[PDB]
Amino acid sequence: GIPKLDDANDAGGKHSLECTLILTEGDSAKSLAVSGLGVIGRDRYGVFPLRGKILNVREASHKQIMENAEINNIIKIVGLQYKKSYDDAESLKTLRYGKIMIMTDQDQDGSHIKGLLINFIHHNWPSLLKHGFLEEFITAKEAKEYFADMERHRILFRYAGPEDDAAITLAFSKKKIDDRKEWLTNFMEDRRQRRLTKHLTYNDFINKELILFSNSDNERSIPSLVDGFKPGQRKVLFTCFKRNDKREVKVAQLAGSVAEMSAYHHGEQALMMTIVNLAQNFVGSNNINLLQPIGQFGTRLHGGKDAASPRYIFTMLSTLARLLFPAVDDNLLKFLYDDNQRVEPEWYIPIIPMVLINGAEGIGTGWACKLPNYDAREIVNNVRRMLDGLDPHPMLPNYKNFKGTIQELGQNQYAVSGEIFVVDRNTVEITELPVRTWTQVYKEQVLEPMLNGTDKTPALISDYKEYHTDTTVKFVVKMTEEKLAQAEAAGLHKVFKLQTTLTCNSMVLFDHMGCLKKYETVQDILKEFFDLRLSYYGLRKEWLVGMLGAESTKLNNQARFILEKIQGKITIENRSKKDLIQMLVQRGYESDPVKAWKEAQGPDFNYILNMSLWSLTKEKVEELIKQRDAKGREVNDLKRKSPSDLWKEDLAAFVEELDKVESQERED
Amino acid sequence: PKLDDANDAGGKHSLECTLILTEGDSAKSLAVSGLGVIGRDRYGVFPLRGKILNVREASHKQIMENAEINNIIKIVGLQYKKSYDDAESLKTLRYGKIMIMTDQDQDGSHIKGLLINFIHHNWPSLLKHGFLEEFITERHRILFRYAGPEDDAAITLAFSKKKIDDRKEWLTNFMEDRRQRRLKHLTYNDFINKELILFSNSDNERSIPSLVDGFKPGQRKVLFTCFKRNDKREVKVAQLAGSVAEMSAYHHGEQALMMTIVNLAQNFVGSNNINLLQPIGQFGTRLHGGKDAASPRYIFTMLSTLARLLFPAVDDNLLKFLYDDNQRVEPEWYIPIIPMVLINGAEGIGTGWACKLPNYDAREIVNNVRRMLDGLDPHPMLPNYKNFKGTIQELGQNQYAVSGEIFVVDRNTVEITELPVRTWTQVYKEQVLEPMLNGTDKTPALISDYKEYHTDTTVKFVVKMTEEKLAQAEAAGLHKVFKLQTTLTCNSMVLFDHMGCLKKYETVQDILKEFFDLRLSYYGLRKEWLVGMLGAESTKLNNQARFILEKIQGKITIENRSKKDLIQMLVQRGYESDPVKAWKEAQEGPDFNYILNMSLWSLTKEKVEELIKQRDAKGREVNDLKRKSPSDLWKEDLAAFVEELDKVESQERED
DNA sequence: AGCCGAGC
DNA sequence: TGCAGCTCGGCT
DNA sequence: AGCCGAGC
DNA sequence: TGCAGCTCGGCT
Ligand SMILES: COc1cc(NS(C)(=O)=O)ccc1Nc1c2ccccc2nc2ccccc12
Ligand SMILES: COc1cc(NS(C)(=O)=O)ccc1Nc1c2ccccc2nc2ccccc12
Ligand SMILES: [Mg+2]
Ligand SMILES: [Mg+2]
Ligand SMILES: [Mg+2]
Ligand SMILES: [Mg+2]
Ligand SMILES: [Mg+2]
Ligand SMILES: [Mg+2]
Repeated sequence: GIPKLDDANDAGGKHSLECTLILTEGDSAKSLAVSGLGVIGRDRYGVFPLRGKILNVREASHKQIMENAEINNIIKIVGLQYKKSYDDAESLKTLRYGKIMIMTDQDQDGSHIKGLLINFIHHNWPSLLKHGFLEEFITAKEAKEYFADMERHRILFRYAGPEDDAAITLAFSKKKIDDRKEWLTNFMEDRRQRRLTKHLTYNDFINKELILFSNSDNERSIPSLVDGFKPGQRKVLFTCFKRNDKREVKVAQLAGSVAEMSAYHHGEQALMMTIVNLAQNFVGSNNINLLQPIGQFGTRLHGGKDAASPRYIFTMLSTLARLLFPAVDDNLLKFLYDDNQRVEPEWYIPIIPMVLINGAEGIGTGWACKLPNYDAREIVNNVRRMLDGLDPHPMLPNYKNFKGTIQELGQNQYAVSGEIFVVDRNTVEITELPVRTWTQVYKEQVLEPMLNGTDKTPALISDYKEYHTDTTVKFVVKMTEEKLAQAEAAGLHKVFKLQTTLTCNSMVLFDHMGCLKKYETVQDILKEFFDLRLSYYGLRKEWLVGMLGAESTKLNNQARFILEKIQGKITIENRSKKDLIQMLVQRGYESDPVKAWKEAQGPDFNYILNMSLWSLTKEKVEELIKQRDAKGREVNDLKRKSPSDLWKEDLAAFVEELDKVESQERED
Repeated sequence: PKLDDANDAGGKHSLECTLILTEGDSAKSLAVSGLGVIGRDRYGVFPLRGKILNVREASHKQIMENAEINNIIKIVGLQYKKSYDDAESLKTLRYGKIMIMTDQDQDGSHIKGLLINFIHHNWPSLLKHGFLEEFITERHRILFRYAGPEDDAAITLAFSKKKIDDRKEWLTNFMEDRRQRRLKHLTYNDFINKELILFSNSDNERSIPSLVDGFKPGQRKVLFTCFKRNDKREVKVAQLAGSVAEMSAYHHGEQALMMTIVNLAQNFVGSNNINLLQPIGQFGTRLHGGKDAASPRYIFTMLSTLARLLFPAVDDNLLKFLYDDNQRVEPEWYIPIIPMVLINGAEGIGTGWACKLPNYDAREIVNNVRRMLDGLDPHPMLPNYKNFKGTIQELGQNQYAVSGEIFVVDRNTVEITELPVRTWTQVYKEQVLEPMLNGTDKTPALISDYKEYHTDTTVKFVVKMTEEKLAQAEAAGLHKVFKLQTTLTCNSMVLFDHMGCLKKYETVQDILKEFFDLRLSYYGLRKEWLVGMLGAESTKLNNQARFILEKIQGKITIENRSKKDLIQMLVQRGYESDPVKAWKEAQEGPDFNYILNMSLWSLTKEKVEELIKQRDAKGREVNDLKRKSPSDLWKEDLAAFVEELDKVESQERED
């Protein structure tokens, strides 16, 4: 079921240079293109669908170029020849089509695909672009009307000088990473400032269109310092909070639900894989998985590649999630809008830097991000130290349930070791692989070549048996004692490849202001998170004091009303809204306190009059007095606490449950 | 599909080895996993990704090209025609046993049967040695045992094309024995008659629609979800499928929902006479009979305005909603105001029975329902397809001729302006006009040229011919020559009746009459329910009006009195315990909350006046309703539906 | 020989 | 019920 | 010569 | 982003 060409009738014959090959984004668009052309259109227009991102040929290997489906189909269809230059009219007589018309989604990923296509032709046949060989096109009845007016939707790329060569090269050469950081830096800065046509050159296309994809790539791929999330991830968590599921949801159904509630504009299978990623809890994945892995979500045996299909596995929130992201704090977040639907916030504000717990990592354009896992209790403890004006201890990466060793070689430089021990003089036991070394891989890339030997080396070991579980590693290895002697004389950890380095010189993240920023040490990250989170505890307090104050005023008025009613001092019986409103005002009743507070962020006495008739009864009077006083005491107790104290209460509540859950995990 | 061959497979311990066939990759994954380290020596795992070929009467070419069959043959080293009677013969096999490991559900069992069918047909001897076993979900290993000729009959009964009438009797008996009831080794015979029959039956339940609403359970779940969701904006189909799956506890692949949803939204000539979902996007055309629908991820839908008009919301109160795992789901059926099983032409393929019904005109059905409300006999009906421009005429009992349109323009030219229903434009072009133009290896060219002037929803061919050929064509009969006549035969109108029983209907009038009697009494039930409910509301309002009035005239006080004292006081003064709660109770101390929950606003002048007005309006509302007959209520509905039908259908002709 | 459609 | 290769940067 | 993951 | 072949009964 590979992609299928619908070849123009006149292709490869007398009228080849008059034929256009339409390259579309996916097969639906191919079907619609074909029906919009109709029978008369099929003469000079072919259609072939590209099913996703294609090879960057500029510095790909010869193998990749030879073996690539899309690249090679384009060549056969068009009749291109490597190394041929198309300078003359004469040279063009060997082509089956005279131009390619790119027809992709009018979105950023669409633009990326135009780029890769441009990159392709530019790298191999620049002499073609001089002839103007590339064009773009920017319900089946709607597709027919579009095509009858083809010329009005048809843009022609023009080559206009070396500035085009440089633009294309800037965007796609592996040698141009630093130029792209500069390019995008100028873009990003230029954009925060502003906050305060038949022909299209390649230069303009790169700098006015493709750059939008490049910036979007960064926005979806590089996590926020604040909550450790990428936008898709944040959309999943937002949906899960809103749904509040108390039994397991199938992952595919959760995916679709996230897509609806959060206005997710991409393929739901990306959402699915993301969900699987958030739930994983095997060694080297998440230190705290926010979703529960209910079913086969992958094991350390294959690094999670052995997860079952999203249609057959289930998940729900961890009991730790709302402890980490307290509900009350949602009141302080800037929620985003998409199509005037309210969606996920700009960022959540967790009580500890989640960006460090689960080890953010993404690859963008210009930058990429990698951070290892850090230990949660160790981070809780440093937040506590900072809350008391003490210095934070330095911190080593730490991966939950990892039995091995992480040693600091230098700044952002670590050696990571598994565990091997000598049992007898014929036997070693391997009980830990280094973090991110998966069991099957180690077995086939290390133990097998040791058993069988290679052409380069003779067999070092004699036998090995496996006694693993789903979550632990046990290899028993037999060796002649002469052989054991040598391996032991060399490094055991060395000979058996149980040492890997870990290097973190690209801790790139979006700061709370949404600016892309490079962090030298996790200390910087912790400090920047800390000032912000402390500040937001100030806000939570301001918000609560205001709110609870209004609720107290509200209750004072309500209680006063009831009491005066039963005492005969007011009557409302058979009196006009007009007379009642003014009567309340003159008796000094406050307009709705909670509404007036919410606004500040005629007089309204509905809060009083909407009360039920039960309110006047004996028990309901006593109860309202108790509520009024309770609420008064609530406001005051809270005015006395500091933001630090609030933070500490959260920390204590989180840790308590982290103990239960993790203790539970070690027995389940 | 990847095999994981057993380490000792094909060698000398071949017969000690066991090939585990699974239903799906995740299953093979879990099986390869759970085999442990030592399991790799003696056990192979190979996944089947779904229903396999029924080889018992398949063509030679089918058997020869089938991926699953031939993979299993290679892996086990089976050889056609080779008898495996003795010890010697068994040496060639690379495995000694096949262990079938399917889902523990009906479809699972069906795959088991297809596998049994396959081995039994080609190598019956192999089963006499006990070749096959299963893993139900070491004490999970069940062995299939051949115990005599009654096992050959049981397998043949389930899988032979020659045994449709026997399956009919088979399933009939099962259905009766279950209806009356509603008050380790394993022989093949017992497998077929105790396990496989469960699939056969629920295959019918999911494939053959109900008479009452013309839905199958999957369709019905879609509708249920759509009503609950109540969308005002379009929804992506793929997302709607998942939403349906979740809200109605659907236990199958969501891609099937997606196609079902698409099938319900289609409105091209030949599909639905009234599409209940809207086709927002490319959902298919008459050009390709819908096979040109785009992907479910890129098309959208929402309810048609006619949906709640055909399935009035108030009627939901009379339905029997089912339960799946503590969760309340769709009803056993909806009760529409006209028989939808006839409008949209229900059709489905089961085991033993199938169902085919053609479409009937909606207005003609409304008129017939009107005649019946008057005690007249319904006019006979003919199949009728919205926007079909041809002719459908009776040839006999449940047999019809369906004709397209062709006419001679001049002595060289004919126009074809309509194709028989269900003849798709592209197919007609490739399979008729092209051969007629180019000739074939067999037939000669008939025409000299043709040109197309189709719109998206109509058909227009202009054909050129020499005078000689045209005359010959007229002689033979134009409709016959250009294949513009189809017959339609309807001797398989099988449906589930309102009571759950599978039934054959000889005439559409019988379906109509049955549906009518049922819908009429549900209007009886709707009236009863409305009178009781509006009634209780009126009592409620009276009491509230009475309290508010007594309070205002100081004849009662609640101020500072205890809850015990208040309730007693209300009882003494003859106030009623919650009337609406009492009536909902009778649908199978004193509650006065409906009074004391009223707000203090209730005591103010304008609110006193307003409550008085509402009380009187409710009394009149009860009376206006008691004055209407079940029959009058039905007629109101039909009038409203028809008004909207005209509006909708007129806007389509304009768009 | 293949279409119709709800399942794998 | 499953599966079909790439992009982009850092680093190994 | 390939892994990490959010996209097509 | 797509695509891979079958069951089952009644007809054409
Ligand atoms: C037996 O069923 C299948 C076998 C294979 N194997 S192979 C070697 O041909 O590739 C592959 C797929 C299936 N089953 C299929 C489906 C199963 C579940 C849900 C949808 C399916 N859609 C299919 C579409 C075409 C072909 C097989 C499908
Ligand atoms: C260029 O992208 C694709 C090309 C093909 N063509 S071919 C001849 O190899 O079969 C096929 C698929 C793709 N794109 C893919 C995806 C696109 C969107 C969403 C998920 C995709 N998953 C893929 C998985 C494997 C291979 C290609 C995929
Ligand atoms: Mg797109
Ligand atoms: Mg992770
Ligand atoms: Mg199943
Ligand atoms: Mg239909
Ligand atoms: Mg690379
Ligand atoms: Mg058949």
